[PDB]
Amino acid sequence: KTFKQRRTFEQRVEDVRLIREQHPTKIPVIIERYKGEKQLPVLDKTKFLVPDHVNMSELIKIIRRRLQLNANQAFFLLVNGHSMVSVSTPISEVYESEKDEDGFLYMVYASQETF
Ligand SMILES: Cc1nsc(N(C)CC(N)=O)c1C#N
Ligand SMILES: [Cl-]
Repeated sequence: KTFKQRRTFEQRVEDVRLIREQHPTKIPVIIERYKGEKQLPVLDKTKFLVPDHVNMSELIKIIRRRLQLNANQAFFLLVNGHSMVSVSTPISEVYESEKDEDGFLYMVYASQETF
């Protein structure tokens, strides 16, 4: 079901290396709904190429737009399994500290803070 379950470690590593070659200014992001999630819809895709200058606050706005949320629906985004310390950090900086060993940046969203 999950991205990591669908693709071999070798396949995930090779895909990140191709994004490096073909979209060298983009961060490779996996964005998945919490397996428990009742309220929020599923995204149309899993793998996103994020411009490396956008900060986490803007990425949250981007995902809220893509999910077509309204103003009062709650949305919580985990990065690398945990809460974001700050939304002001450029994703280039978040990537260097929070990247997976495969080279993807993993995010999960839910309508509750309690995942
Ligand atoms: C480490 C690394 N990052 S990008 C890359 N490319 C372009 C593909 C490849 N497998 O040669 C490598 C390697 N090595
Ligand atoms: Cl690019």
